[PDB]
Amino acid sequence: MQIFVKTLTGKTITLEVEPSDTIENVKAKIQDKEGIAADQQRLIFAGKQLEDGRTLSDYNIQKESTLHLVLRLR
Ligand SMILES: [Zn+2]
Ligand SMILES: [Zn+2]
Ligand SMILES: [Zn+2]
Repeated sequence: MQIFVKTLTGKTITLEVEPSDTIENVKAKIQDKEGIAADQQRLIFAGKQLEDGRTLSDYNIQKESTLHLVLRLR
């Protein structure tokens, strides 16, 4: 499926993922796309904070869903 990731700079990233791809897998893809370390990434979907070890389907994230990227710089 295809999902979108909106960032703090206003950009919209398009990613190709499988239903069971983990949040950590998605962060790795975002790191390649935007050059933002995966360990500093925090994703949100429908007001839910997404956990690294869970999958997209675990959060009912479907085709064309929009996720938000926020950061943790410590
Ligand atoms: Zn596969
Ligand atoms: Zn994958
Ligand atoms: Zn939103």
